[PDB]
Amino acid sequence: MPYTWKFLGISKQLSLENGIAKLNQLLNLEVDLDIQTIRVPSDEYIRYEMRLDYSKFIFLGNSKMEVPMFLCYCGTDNRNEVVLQWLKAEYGVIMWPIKFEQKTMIKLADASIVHVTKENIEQITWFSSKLYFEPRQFSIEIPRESCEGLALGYGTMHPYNDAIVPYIYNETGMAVERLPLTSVILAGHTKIMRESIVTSTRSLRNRVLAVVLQSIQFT
Repeated sequence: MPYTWKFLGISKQLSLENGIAKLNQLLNLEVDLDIQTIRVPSDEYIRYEMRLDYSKFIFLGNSKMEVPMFLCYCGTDNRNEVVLQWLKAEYGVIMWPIKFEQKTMIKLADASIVHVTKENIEQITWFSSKLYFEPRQFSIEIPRESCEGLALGYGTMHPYNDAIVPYIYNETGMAVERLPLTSVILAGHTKIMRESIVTSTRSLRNRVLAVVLQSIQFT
């Protein structure tokens, strides 16, 4: 699974359109910038995407929220740090690494598979689900099919939190909420850890970005 994403909170909402030419002349490249207003049914976000020349930056902003924006990136390129420092210098923002608490990791898991269609209908792309724990180590795995049945047995928009985790407690006596979760793995799709997210394709779901931005809010 090729793409490891890191996350930085940003102290101010940035309009990258305004600063981009400076970044181009600094890197000697013509950076590709894409700007999209997105809606995540439940609010509305501004999403920037930035491709250099496998190095990629994604930004999610919301004017209504106290922490208005964060960015994430993937790739191991030398120039990632150039972009970060450039951001700090050009905009005087304060940027900090984001770490996901356990409850957040479960939400990110839900956000990775759940989505809503045009006619406002819940859909879920199910994958085999592995939870790792480190008290020395062990893991529990639920194949795709039982996930799917367990979920349709329930009402959803939070299948891991409303179906899978309770089914685990109710059928095995293991309380996921009481154990030291280290990662959630959705086979062929995504790996959610405390300090990063790994993906199989070169992007993160919009709902996942939304959940990140909401998790870094101060109270």
